[PDB]
Amino acid sequence: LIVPYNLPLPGGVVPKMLITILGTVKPNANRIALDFQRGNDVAFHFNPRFNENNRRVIVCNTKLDNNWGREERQSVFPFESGKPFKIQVLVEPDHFKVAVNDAHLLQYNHRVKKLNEISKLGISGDIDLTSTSYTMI
Ligand SMILES: OC[C@H]1O[C@@H](O[C@H]2[C@H](O)[C@@H](O)[C@@H](O)O[C@@H]2CO)[C@H](O)[C@@H](O)[C@H]1O
Repeated sequence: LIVPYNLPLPGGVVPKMLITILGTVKPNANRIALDFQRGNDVAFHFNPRFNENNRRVIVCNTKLDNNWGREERQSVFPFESGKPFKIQVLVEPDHFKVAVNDAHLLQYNHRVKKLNEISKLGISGDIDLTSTSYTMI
């Protein structure tokens, strides 16, 4: 699986949908990013950063055409350079729930409300990708 990886969501996203990504962070990793795209927009951007002025952070946000909105920043950061990881996204009616290695990490309230239009996930950054899977209910 070559990264940047596009994972089609031809059904769009639906409540109860579960996306599971398995991989390994490369050595000396700078960033990871998951990008749920709807048309000209990024409905949900999940962006671990290994070094922003000597703190790890995960930045979350939504892009509407060329403009990023209000940043949500979170410090819980389970990833490590060289190490295997599992990221699970569960879609709920009012938010995306994100768990990393079987422990809950954050939730991100939908800003793009037409879930069925979110037709792709992009997986990029400093990772080897092993598998993807989702469940479309
Ligand atoms: O909000 C997610 C996007 O952030 C962008 O960088 C922001 C940066 O985090 C903030 O501190 C300030 O400098 O504005 C930057 C430009 O919007 C990234 O460029 C983009 O890729 C997203 O991760």
